[PDB]
Amino acid sequence: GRLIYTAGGYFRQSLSYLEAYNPSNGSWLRLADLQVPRSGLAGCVVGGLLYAVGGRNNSPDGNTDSSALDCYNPMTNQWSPCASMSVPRNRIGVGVIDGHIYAVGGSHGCIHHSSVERYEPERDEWHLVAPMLTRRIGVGVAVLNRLLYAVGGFDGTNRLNSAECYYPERNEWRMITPMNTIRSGAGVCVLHNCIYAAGGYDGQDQLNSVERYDVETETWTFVAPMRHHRSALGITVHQGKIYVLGGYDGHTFLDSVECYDPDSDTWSEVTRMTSGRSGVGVAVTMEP
Ligand SMILES: CCC[C@@H]1CCCCN1C(=O)c1cccc(-c2cccc(-n3ncc(C(=O)O)c3[C@@H]3C[C@H]3c3cn(C)nn3)c2)c1
Ligand SMILES: [Cl-]
Repeated sequence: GRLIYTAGGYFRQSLSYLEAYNPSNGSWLRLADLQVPRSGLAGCVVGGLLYAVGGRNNSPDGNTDSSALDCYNPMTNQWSPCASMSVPRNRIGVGVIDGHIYAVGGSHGCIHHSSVERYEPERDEWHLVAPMLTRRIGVGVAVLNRLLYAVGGFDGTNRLNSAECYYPERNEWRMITPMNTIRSGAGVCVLHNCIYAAGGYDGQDQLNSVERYDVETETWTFVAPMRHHRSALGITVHQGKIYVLGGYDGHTFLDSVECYDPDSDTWSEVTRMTSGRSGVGVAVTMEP
């Protein structure tokens, strides 16, 4: 059985929680806290290990952007530090290709990064790769057919509908078709042949809309909207369904977890997180 792991997040201050949800029975398990509270991070998995990447510790005693990479082993219930990134990256996006972690964009104070770097677990080393064509924080990242996509975000001045693709063997970014909606702090994932962008902030409102990019047609199509408007949501895929976790709706730090069934084009409520929060990192791996 595989669990949906939610790491960190924000309610009043940045959080250290690691909790795991089991779709097979509705249960939540609280696991070992992150060593350092963080929101605006990303989660990913490589080799059955959960990684927490970037973020920011928003705390009453100071706000510190994170260049940290930390590894959680479900077999031991222990977090271990890895090599830090070249730069702090709050409101980060990440994607995994060929067992390597790409860290994309994010902020360091008023610096909005276009830079991108790649982590190799076997060497515990980060190396920079070609930068994006656009500065993006709150960037959605996903991987399809061993290509890396950076979707929407905030460039320092404007929220973006634009998106771009990284071609690893050319070390090159190229724009793709823009979304039909400006989205910053959306949830972005892959399902089947499509990149999905769910929710986010358009500069005026938190969004419930959802659209998907078919790489074969190079077009974006809206699907059913989520039941809750949400920015700074966590998103992942478990057994062919998209799950979205928490976020912010202009009013509440959501505990809502919803899931999308692509065959029925429907969202449904599945569970509540143990407490409302935004800016989590989420990924899926084996039970502890
Ligand atoms: C730190 C509290 C303030 C924060 C931002 C305003 C709404 C409340 N709050 C959060 O709950 C929160 C906390 C921690 C992290 C994140 C977090 C995570 C990942 C991406 C982003 N991100 N990257 C770009 C943008 C943007 O503004 O363009 C965003 C903000 C989410 C977008 C938003 C703005 N507003 C009014 N509502 N939503 C933010 C959020
Ligand atoms: Cl923040």
